[PDB]
Amino acid sequence: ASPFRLASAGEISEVQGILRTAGLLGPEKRIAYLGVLDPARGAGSEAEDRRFRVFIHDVSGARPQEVTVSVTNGTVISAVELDTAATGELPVLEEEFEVVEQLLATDERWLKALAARNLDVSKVRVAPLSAGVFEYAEERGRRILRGLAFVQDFPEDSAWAHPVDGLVAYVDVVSKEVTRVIDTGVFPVPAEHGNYTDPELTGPLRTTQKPISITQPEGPSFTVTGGNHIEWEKWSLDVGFDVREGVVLHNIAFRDGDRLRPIINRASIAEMVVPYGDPSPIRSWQNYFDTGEYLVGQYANSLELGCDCLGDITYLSPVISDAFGNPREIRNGICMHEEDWGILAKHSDLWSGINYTRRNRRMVISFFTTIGNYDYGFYWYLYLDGTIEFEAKATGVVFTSAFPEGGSDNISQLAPGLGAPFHQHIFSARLDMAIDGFTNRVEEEDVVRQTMGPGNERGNAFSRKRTVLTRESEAVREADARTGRTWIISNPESKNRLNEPVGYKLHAHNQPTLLADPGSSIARRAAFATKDLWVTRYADDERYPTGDFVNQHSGGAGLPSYIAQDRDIDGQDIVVWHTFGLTHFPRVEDWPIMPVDTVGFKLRPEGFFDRSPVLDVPANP
Amino acid sequence: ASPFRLASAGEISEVQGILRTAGLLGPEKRIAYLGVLDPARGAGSEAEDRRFRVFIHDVSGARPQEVTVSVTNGTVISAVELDTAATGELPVLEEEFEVVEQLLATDERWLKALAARNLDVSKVRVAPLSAGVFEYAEERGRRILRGLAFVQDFPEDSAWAHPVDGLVAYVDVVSKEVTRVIDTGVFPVPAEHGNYTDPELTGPLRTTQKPISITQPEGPSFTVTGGNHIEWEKWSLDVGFDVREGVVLHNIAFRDGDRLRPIINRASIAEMVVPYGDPSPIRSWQNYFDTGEYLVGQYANSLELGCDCLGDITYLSPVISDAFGNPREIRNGICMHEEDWGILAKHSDLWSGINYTRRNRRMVISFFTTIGNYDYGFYWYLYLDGTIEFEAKATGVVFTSAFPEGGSDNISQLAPGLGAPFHQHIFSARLDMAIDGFTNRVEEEDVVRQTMGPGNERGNAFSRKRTVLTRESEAVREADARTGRTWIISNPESKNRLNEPVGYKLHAHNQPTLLADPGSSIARRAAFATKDLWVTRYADDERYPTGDFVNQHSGGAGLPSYIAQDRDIDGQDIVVWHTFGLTHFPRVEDWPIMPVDTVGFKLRPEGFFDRSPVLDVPANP
Ligand SMILES: [Cu+2]
Ligand SMILES: [Cu+2]
Ligand code: NA
Ligand code: NA
Repeated sequence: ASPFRLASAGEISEVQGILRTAGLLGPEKRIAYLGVLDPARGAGSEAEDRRFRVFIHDVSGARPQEVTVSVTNGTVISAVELDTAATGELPVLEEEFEVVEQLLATDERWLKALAARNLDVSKVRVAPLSAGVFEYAEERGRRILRGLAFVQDFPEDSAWAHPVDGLVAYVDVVSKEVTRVIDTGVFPVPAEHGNYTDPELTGPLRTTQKPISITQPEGPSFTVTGGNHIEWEKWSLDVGFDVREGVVLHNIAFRDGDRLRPIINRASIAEMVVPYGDPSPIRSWQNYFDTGEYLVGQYANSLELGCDCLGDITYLSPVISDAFGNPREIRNGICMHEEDWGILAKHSDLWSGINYTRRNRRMVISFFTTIGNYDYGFYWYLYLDGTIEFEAKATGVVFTSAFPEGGSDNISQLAPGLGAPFHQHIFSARLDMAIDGFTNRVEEEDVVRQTMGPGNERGNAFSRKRTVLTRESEAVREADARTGRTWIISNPESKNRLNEPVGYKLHAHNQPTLLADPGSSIARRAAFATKDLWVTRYADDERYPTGDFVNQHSGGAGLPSYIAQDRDIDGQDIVVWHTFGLTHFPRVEDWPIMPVDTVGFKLRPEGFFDRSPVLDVPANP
Repeated sequence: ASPFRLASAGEISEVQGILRTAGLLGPEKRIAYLGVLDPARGAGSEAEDRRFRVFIHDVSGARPQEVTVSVTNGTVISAVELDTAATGELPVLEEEFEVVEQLLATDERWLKALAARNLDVSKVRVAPLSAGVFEYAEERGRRILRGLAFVQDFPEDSAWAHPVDGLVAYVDVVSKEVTRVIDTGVFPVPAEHGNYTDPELTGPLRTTQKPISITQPEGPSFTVTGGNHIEWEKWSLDVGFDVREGVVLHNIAFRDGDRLRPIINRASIAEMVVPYGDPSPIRSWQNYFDTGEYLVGQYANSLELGCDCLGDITYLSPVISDAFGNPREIRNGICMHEEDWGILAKHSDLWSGINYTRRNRRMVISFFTTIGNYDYGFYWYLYLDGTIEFEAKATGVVFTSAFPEGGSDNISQLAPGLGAPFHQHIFSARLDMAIDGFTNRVEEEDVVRQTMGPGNERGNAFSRKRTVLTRESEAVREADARTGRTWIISNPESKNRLNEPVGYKLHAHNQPTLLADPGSSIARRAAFATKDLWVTRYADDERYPTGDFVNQHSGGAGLPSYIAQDRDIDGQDIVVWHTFGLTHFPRVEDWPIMPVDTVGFKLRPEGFFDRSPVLDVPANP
């Protein structure tokens, strides 16, 4: 069967068994990451070796281990002890989140700070947040979470409406010690509630919305075979799932007549970073890498039919490992369906008398994740005409603070006394390209303005220019919306019928990239987010733009170290890393629950096909 | 009844009668433009005076006239003779398009050019195109069209596949004279056909697409009263139609509790320009202003249910005048429906245990127009959360040329010997703002990066800055995607509950603007297209960014002359003019019929509301 098939409960139980038998999974051990490894480049002699990569944490303080396991042969391949003070800590465990509030509740410094605010400790929730790397030398080599407090007036109250500003604590979650409690002063706790299901806030619900029924009376046009292989309207792909990256698309290819033509070997969101722009000591450390530090797949929602996914939905229910190696199913974690997408092509020709209209549609593959106050949707779209699009949907409840009485240059006021610090949500798409095969190159395409003069006497001409990126050292590129800058991924050895190299064009949204000072800690750890486009030469171990162990790593790992190798990328197996993000200055309308905002990118064919690939679409029924 | 109601067949017949009785519409006269005038600013003492503006052409060569007519009182208000050599020619008449091919067919120079190419004149179609203003002094004061030739091998053949390059003719359509025929040389006529309904090209049609049924079992959630007044999900607006601008939105307002709050007084696409970037003498003159020169509303398609508009559709059938003053109905010219739009807001809260999901939807108002080879869709979207969005969809058949044998820097090759010149499609949105009333101002908002240092020791802070545009002379603005530049329209005298001015934010796509040399003819006539944003003080006669008479006008009219008045726009009745466009380097995939590409803009509330306006949306049925 397919080596790209989803992990099954049996494979995960068998990994647990192999590890136990090898002496690697005793009672002090916890699995912080488990995922299948992709087949090797040809080296994997077809056959089949289902290999799994495991990060094992030790709750007694011993060194963690990276282990690779073969479940086909039931053996441990390698087990390396990690020096986390050098190469970074493991991802946060779910059980460590719950520990922060409990420890703080019995710490004299925390209780004193709460008493000075006349707050009941049984009503104070603590958001446990990743720690980053700053000036505290005692944290190097230690698993640290930081806590910010919110008041919950009653169990169904939205705590985010009641931030306790001026207060932050740092917690060692392995030795279970409170290392620091910082109290810069008392701020009023905002009193208005933010309960968006309370009739007192919502008013009477609308009665004016009539139903929209979307049905497919003959079922959907896509087929699913082998659990996760999709065929739809000439597209072919495998839908993977990884506890860290979430949904991963493999082997995206398009059937152009008789031949299956590869386009993208692997597509994923390989990292995301959420940096905050509030210089207050209470929050100036606040950054999370939701993918690399928390593992966004682990927090995927079960998606409800008619609510989260409307229409004729096919579901995938991926299996991940819990902290002890037992399989855990995310029921209805992935939604797949096709959607009408308006007009595809249209022309009414006067001379021929032919009127022609065809409708477009797209395949949708999506999942949603929730981490704390944030909710992120990840949407991959495939269109009839060969376009591939990614869209992130950001929603949830904004992270709050007090609003200072004299105003602020870095915080929005949402309600009396209630602030929302400025922040970004930045994503890194990793696109292991395979445009008609693995010999690919990237060109930067700019519009070129021409001057009125000889050969252009009316001053109307304009053109474009393409610059080939030949080595990694020249392949760190910035957007330029004003010159219409795009990037083309082409195959110099595969030509269309016009004898031009086949290609795909990447259209970015040209949003601002990382705003932090280039000397900041976050600029070093999130270096990928400072540029719009990176191209690297493929390597099996270069998976994430931040490195493998993002939690509490000092920085520089990942992309800036990969590109220092200065490898040849001109007609080679290459990987495109695209940074794109939202800059969020929260508005009153984002409160008390925020409407979705979106960002993404798209790839459109650029002389990939010999003519329009949608000539054979029939007239609408 | 509403003074914003659509013109009726009776009103148009009555305009015809008034003009006839006044001696203004005899047999030598033709109506080149007819449209209702909007109610005056308060000055219109409610009551009702339905006034119509008429451009009357004279086919005997006498001077044309601008006439304003009151159909309520059955009188002519004013009739002015136009000096078209000074102020521009009238819009092209449909009957003048048909004249170009007929005249050329009996001209010895044209027949000689066709004979030298072994072409049969009965198979040569001539695209009649607007002329612009260049070096030919004989054209000043004359109605000129230029013709480019295409070969049609048989009546149902797509002529666009067979351009006759090296040949162009100029025609005086009033005296019916061929002024010039230019033959720069013989080019092979591309032989491959481009017939996208021919089974030989399409192959067997797909059988894999299963139906998508979109129904509203209880009917739609919007109501239509008075012919064209829409109420939908707290939105209120009137849908107008103008033969020049096409669909016009009036009185866009949102019901926020008890009060109806204005947002936009009038929204339209007030001009569009399609400049070509090929420096060949055969085409370097090629620019059209489809709105101002051709009148895009006049060429609106009748939209077929299930093909052009899918779902539960409500139709409007606008009435326009033909060239003699008879009413002509565009049946099913406007489609209106609501569409599901995925998730609106979502949060699963761990501390409260509440899981919350709400679905979004949008109201869609659209029309399609066809001029020659081009087909343009105009889409206005209203969303539950207060967002307003415009989207243009460009499709049709690309305008073609020969592909030169040595290559070209300004033309794409689509097929053997077949070129497609580079061009842009640029739109001007005119937004007569009324944010909570008519005292509005515009601010330019830029992201501000901050340096690591005192008060920002971790180097994470970032902020933003808003610059008020106080006079027209400072209100010609350029995009800056890198600093996240947007524009806020606010009402300094209307505050939200946080005592901040209410506002709306304009989010542009930041595509390139007009690429032509600033000294070119098109840069002067399409000056609006050289900048992303203009703000003017409202005036009843400042309707179009190019002026009233765009056909063969020398330039400088419209926006650059309006803003020279340097009026106060700080808390005044203002109008926002946003330029946005597509730069089209045609691809092989655009041939032989092109998939839709899109561009547009959106406005999102920015502290307009006191909290999220969609708290009262119910859970999905
Ligand atoms: Cu945000
Ligand atoms: Cu185009
Ligand atoms: Na690759
Ligand atoms: Na206004």
